[PDB]
Amino acid sequence: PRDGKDALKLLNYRTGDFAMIAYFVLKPRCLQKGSLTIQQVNDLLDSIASNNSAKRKDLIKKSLLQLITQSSALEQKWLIRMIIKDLKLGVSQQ
DNA sequence: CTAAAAACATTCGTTCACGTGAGTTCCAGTACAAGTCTAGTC
Repeated sequence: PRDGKDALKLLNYRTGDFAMIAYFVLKPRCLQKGSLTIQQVNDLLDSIASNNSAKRKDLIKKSLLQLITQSSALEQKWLIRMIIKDLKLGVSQQ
């Protein structure tokens, strides 16, 4: 719902990072075991980037839908963090 | 020549000064993670 609690939590995240909110929202609404390998995720991200550079959003939506439906809550959280490019783990690049 | 007094020798308990080993805990240093780096218009 547009006015539902989940929508308000997702949109109003004080622009507790967005990844945690998405994980909490999707925890009772997604599967428990995914089936997407690293190669498939890389291919989907490559398609998303190539389509963004080509100014096409329908296929981006399709790829995101596939990722959402073929992933669990933790996988979705990590994918969101990767897309935002803010993967924090306590260990630096070095 | 003998007795009294002074001096010396050894032992014992106590206190003080230092040195040295061992066990426990605190702390100052060092390593690392993360954020920031100018401000605006179109």
